[PDB]
Amino acid sequence: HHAIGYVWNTLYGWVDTGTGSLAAANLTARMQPISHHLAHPDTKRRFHELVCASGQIEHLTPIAAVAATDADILRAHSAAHLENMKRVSNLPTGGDTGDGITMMGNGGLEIARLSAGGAVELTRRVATGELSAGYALVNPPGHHAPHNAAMGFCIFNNTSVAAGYARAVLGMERVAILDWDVHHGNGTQDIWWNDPSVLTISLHQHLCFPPDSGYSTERGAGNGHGYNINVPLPPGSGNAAYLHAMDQVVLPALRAYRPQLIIVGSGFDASMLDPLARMMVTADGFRQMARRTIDCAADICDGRIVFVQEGGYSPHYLPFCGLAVIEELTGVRSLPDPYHEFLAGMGGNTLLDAERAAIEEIVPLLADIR
Amino acid sequence: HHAIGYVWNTLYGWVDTGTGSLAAANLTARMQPISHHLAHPDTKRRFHELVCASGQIEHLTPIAAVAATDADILRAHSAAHLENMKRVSNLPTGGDTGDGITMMGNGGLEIARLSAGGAVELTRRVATGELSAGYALVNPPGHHAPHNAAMGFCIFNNTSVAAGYARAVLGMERVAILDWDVHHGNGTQDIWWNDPSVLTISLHQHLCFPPDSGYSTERGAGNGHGYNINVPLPPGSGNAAYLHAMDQVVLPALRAYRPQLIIVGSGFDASMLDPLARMMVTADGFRQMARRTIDCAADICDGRIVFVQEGGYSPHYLPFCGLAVIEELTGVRSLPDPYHEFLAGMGGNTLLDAERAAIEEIVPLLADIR
Amino acid sequence: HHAIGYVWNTLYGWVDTGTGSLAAANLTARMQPISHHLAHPDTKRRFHELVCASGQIEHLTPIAAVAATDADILRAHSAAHLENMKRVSNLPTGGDTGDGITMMGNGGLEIARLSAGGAVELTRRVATGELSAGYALVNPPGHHAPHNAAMGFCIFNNTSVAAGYARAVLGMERVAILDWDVHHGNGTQDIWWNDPSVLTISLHQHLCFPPDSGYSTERGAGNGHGYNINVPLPPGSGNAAYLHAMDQVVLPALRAYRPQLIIVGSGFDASMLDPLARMMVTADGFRQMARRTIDCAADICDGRIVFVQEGGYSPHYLPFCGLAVIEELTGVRSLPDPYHEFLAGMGGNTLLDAERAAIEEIVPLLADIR
Amino acid sequence: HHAIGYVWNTLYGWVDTGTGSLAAANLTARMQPISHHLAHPDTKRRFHELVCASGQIEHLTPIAAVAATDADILRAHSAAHLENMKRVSNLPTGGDTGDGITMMGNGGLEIARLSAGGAVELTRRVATGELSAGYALVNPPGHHAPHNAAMGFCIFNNTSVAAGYARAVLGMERVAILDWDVHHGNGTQDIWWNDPSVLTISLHQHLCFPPDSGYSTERGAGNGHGYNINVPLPPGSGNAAYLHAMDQVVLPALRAYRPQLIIVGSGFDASMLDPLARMMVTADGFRQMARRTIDCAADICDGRIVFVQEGGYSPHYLPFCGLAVIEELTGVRSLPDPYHEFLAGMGGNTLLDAERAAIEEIVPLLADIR
Ligand SMILES: Cc1nn(C)c(C)c1/N=N/c1ccc(/C=C/C(=O)NO)cc1
Ligand SMILES: Cc1nn(C)c(C)c1/N=N/c1ccc(/C=C/C(=O)NO)cc1
Ligand SMILES: Cc1nn(C)c(C)c1/N=N/c1ccc(/C=C/C(=O)NO)cc1
Ligand SMILES: Cc1nn(C)c(C)c1/N=N/c1ccc(/C=C/C(=O)NO)cc1
Ligand SMILES: [K+]
Ligand SMILES: [K+]
Ligand SMILES: [K+]
Ligand SMILES: [K+]
Ligand SMILES: [K+]
Ligand SMILES: [K+]
Ligand SMILES: [K+]
Ligand SMILES: [K+]
Ligand SMILES: [Zn+2]
Ligand SMILES: [Zn+2]
Ligand SMILES: [Zn+2]
Ligand SMILES: [Zn+2]
Repeated sequence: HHAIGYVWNTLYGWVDTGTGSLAAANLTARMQPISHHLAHPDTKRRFHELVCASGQIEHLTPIAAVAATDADILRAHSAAHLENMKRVSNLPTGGDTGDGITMMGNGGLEIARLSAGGAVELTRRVATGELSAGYALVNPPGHHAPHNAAMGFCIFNNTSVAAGYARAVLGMERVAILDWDVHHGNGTQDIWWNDPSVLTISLHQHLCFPPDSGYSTERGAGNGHGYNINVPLPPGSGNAAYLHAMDQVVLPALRAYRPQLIIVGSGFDASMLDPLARMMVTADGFRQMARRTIDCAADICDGRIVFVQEGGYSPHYLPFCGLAVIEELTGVRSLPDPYHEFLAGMGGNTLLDAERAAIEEIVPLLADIR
Repeated sequence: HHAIGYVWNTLYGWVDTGTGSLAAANLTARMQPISHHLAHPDTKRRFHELVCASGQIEHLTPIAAVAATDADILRAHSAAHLENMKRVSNLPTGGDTGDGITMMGNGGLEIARLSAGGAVELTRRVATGELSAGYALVNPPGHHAPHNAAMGFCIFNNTSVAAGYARAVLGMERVAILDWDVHHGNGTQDIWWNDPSVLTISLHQHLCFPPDSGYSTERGAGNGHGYNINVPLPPGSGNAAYLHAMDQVVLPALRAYRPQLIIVGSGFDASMLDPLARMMVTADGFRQMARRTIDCAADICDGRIVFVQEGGYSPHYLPFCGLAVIEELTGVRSLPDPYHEFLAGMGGNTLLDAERAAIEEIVPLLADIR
Repeated sequence: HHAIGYVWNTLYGWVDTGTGSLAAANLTARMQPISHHLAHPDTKRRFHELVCASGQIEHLTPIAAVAATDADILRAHSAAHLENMKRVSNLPTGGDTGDGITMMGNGGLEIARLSAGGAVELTRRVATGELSAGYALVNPPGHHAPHNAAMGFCIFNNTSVAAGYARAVLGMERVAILDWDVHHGNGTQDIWWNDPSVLTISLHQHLCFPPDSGYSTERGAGNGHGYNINVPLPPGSGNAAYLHAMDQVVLPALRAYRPQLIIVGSGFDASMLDPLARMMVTADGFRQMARRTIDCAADICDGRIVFVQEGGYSPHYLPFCGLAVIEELTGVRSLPDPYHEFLAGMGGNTLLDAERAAIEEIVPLLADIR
Repeated sequence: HHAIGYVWNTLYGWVDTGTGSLAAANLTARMQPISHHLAHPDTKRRFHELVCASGQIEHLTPIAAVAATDADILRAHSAAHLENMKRVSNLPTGGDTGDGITMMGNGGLEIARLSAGGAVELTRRVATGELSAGYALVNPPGHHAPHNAAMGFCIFNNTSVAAGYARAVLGMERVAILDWDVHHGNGTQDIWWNDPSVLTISLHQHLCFPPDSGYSTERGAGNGHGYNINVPLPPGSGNAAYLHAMDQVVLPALRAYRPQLIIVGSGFDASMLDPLARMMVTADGFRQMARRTIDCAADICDGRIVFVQEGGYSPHYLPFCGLAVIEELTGVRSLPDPYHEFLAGMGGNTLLDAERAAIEEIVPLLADIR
């Protein structure tokens, strides 16, 4: 069976990231206002528009997002957090979600629900066999939000809401979340820390964000011990490092675990041109990562694979990274990466000793995935 | 003596970088138009506005840019190149300067002259002793433009026009250009390739831009052999690498050479948040680099040091990198880097073996600087 | 029958309006570059996104644009004009279409075809009875482009291509084009000047654009004499003037003519907040204009009415003006105009003597519509 | 004597107008966020940059803004209002100043002081005879702010702070404020309502903003009765109406009153391309208005005239309207209005009966100015 779901909702493009760069604009600090916050929604909107203008949309089955219910959110998060998000969204303007950085407008909860709900909807339709696989191009992102908070531009942990749904509603015994956003998926790690029924894997730049998080020694606890896998990589890591990590750690971990569904936290902030990390992945790197993961799903869980958008901050280049992943799902490879030659000469295509050793640190942990 | 020159001209902020991201927008390639090209002038304008709003401007002596004459430009470039820039600027709209990327509007030559002329003016006033040092916050940048072309957003090689002026007009026997823009200063290298009277030093990310350029083996030719020094560094290099390069190579090179004037090609594209390179320098790193270089000038050439803006593409963070350099010139350290704590945990502050070895490759070349 | 067609194509939002305000940026004239040209595609894209986010899209039947063929374009335009547009679009960076203002990128002809083609495809589906009515939210606009040229941001005359198709392909004897864009539809007037089989009506601000065009004395020629109707209105005209014009001139003209299809050139540049005209129409005014025209179509041509987007330059307010028209097509009135109270106190709601007299100048021309 | 003062402060360009269009962005109302609020500071910054790039700055004497003190503000406003602005600015992310529209960031009071202070500092230097006249290009604007509130984007009433200073500190008996911003100067009217020592004149579009304000019957009270003059004009009024108003009402009022200083509230929102009003004034119209008013000052108060920026919302055209006024102060007429021919054919250059009659309503009030 072949039918590829695609979720975009207009409101994903309407997320109000404010007038600051990262934190808010700040006169006393002389942080001048700017039109486009680093996380501004235009970056992901440009990905969507390229999906359409490239003609990939003709090969996709558009899937409507359905708002995550309170019950949906509560499988990933605390009632206190949900209540707090209702509270801040109910406030006449809106407010600070808690961390002095992640902000939500009046009614911004509507978009957070549609983002988590997009992941849930696609998960449902893939799990049932209506669809063979899909891509949920959601916004706001999810992977930093732990059980009890919003964090790092993330209100709810979209992939964990989807996993929680696959577990509780669809009765899946084993789900895997593979997160290749360049930042550590600390939220996802936190949510499933004590839980072996969701294998949580994060490839990331070591200590990029959050600080003091994502070490290889963070392995879960209790019955969940061994079912969280962090793959911290050095700044400057490129396609060779990322593919070595896939071949040596990620794919073996998935094969050992035998998930019934694979959810990919699909960020493109590891790209060669991203401002918010120092990695060197190209569109062709993301293509190969996607191909490998989709083929793994075909081998072990009847092709059941759901990509969910996480971060990525190059409005110029992210659309082509994203499109490459979409093309691997559809099998219609109809547009070149126009940056390919320009970026290919910059490097990242040789596995450096330091990169190899960082990856090899994780291989002995594979034996504890029962 | 203490009086610090500062050059900003309104037109530096009016450079038309077009509607593309890097190359032009391109419908057949599905490269969607965007408001801010990567090189858009707002990044450097925000630096200027911070110089003003921080109160640093009160400690600076504002210096008017004076348009570089044909004679000024001809000390760095060919008559053919100048003529070609007149031609493309004279064209009813403007056009492609030659490389399919570096574009100039009708009348855009006016800004190119004022940019090179800003560097010249400041060089004159520092060399005479009217000023002790300065910063020319110019735009468009210069260091990629070789003798016979425009390249990499550079129309004229501003620091080489300034050096050419110090040589031919002021009669200096020895000038040094230290380029710490993250990209290789191939233009500057080309211009002075056969010439020992201008020592050309470039610290850069190896093969970032241009491709196949900036190797340690590129050392000049003829009488100039030994008077070009490339310090290619690996992606991910941070403050520890950059300061080791300063201490082991740059400062010893300058001391060996005994220039009568130091010109710094001062880019901030090595910053932790730059999209166009993969380096990890913070505002505090640039501060220490500037402090070291200014102190070296004080020791060897009566404090005669002229900073000239090159690249840097983070409108968020570049202003604070720049301000740190301005503060080292003025000695008035009145504003924190508000990103300091956020970026300090990401790393780059330990000298990695690979970084150390890349730097040590250049140390044996120091003996050939007579 | 009730089924409402809606045409949006991603590329409508990708039209490259450049870096100028109206004409190009110009250094010698000191016209500083700006991110958003007055005609920037975001204004119409925001209308589309509101159609979606409001939930109106759920009550619409989305219709794919199909590229206008050469044969389609030739029913409205000269082979020389078509050839010239192919030429300018084929040029490496595109070029000037002829008038020193209307520019097209490399491949920009693709968007011009999809814009005219969107109008054609909706016309076909309404005429055939598949749909009862629709709105083609196209870009670039059309009504300034006469038979032999591009003009006023218009490459092809979309409504005249659609009328030409209804005439030649669908065999309609009588088609009406009602143009309420605030600028004179000089292109449409020119194309059908000698032709009584397309009644052309233009309500506009007198002499707003083009200059020296849109006088009441411009009435067609030969067999077409009496089948062009200009309704020039004074600056400051609001809802009362526009509705008086509809009731006294427009609707009687349509009833006299008995078209088999009504095409509306639907601009919103007559809005209270438009920079490019001085009129005072509110979303409620456009609503009433749309209601009247749709009801007229129901009375005289079996409800066959096709709206085709023309101008409008308020990204803030145009979406609400547009949405009001969409709501009158769907009959689902689910969102208020949030500017209603703010704009309603500004006036325009009383028929001034000068406005009344301007309208009454046209009423004696109604008797010559046979 | 001839020396023309000019006030620009970097922070005038840093006013955070937020992410809405006019009111804040609003998800439930489906008011999508936008990069440039209507009142965004770029419009005035572009005027400043044109003053520089045109070379007018070379003929001006740059004057540093000095922050308005509490004592300065209290000559125009209540202690409650000042205290409230301190409060809202002291709040962690700032807040709503009272009217649900006029917002101020944390520390935004700094800019409000520098704006009122810029007007004061220029007034001082002109009154004292150091300067003959000047232009204070301030932001935020002032004329809507009455004694006890912020309103219509205005935190403090800059011209009334300057008048209060001329009265109390410089001991002037009679000051005139002439406000040609297109909106009614209700704040200024309120502040001096009972006071004959400040003649307050407002030319505006009738009922544009505020609603139900600016009628000819609003004439002051007590000893101030007859010393407030409103000239409400109809939508569509252009150069002919504005110049007739100057010749019939404004200039005679000033001659009758014999002020010792004229302060002009200089908005350009009456321009032909402004989104926030429906008037037809061109740069040449503003030029003639400025020429007349400066010549009047020369005749009656030793040339003592201070222009203070109010509104204006066309980033495209406002700079040229502003430059024309600057050119009349300097007497150096070195740049054309590049929109002149394009806008001159649109009209406004004939005095319509309705415009004439609106103006003539005010002429009998001239006899009560003693
Ligand atoms: C802390 C802190 N303090 N300040 C002052 C600032 C400006 C801080 N940055 N927070 C950040 C910055 C970036 C991210 C990116 C997340 C992502 O891409 N996820 O996948 C998250 C949080
Ligand atoms: C080649 C090529 N081909 N294409 C298609 C593209 C998009 C190309 N990029 N060119 C570039 C890109 C970046 C720079 C930065 C320079 C700098 O920061 N200097 O200090 C220069 C040239
Ligand atoms: C001519 C000319 N010459 N110059 C110098 C300039 C600045 C010119 N304006 N061109 C324009 C300006 C506006 C429109 C609006 C069209 C619309 O809304 N259509 O319905 C069209 C052409
Ligand atoms: C009230 C209100 N309510 N609502 C709902 C809205 C959208 C409101 N507009 N406020 C405004 C709108 C424009 C101005 C222009 C001022 C200027 O040019 N000064 O000279 C001031 C206030
Ligand atoms: K787990
Ligand atoms: K990750
Ligand atoms: K050399
Ligand atoms: K360099
Ligand atoms: K006709
Ligand atoms: K019209
Ligand atoms: K008064
Ligand atoms: K006024
Ligand atoms: Zn991320
Ligand atoms: Zn660079
Ligand atoms: Zn129009
Ligand atoms: Zn105003």
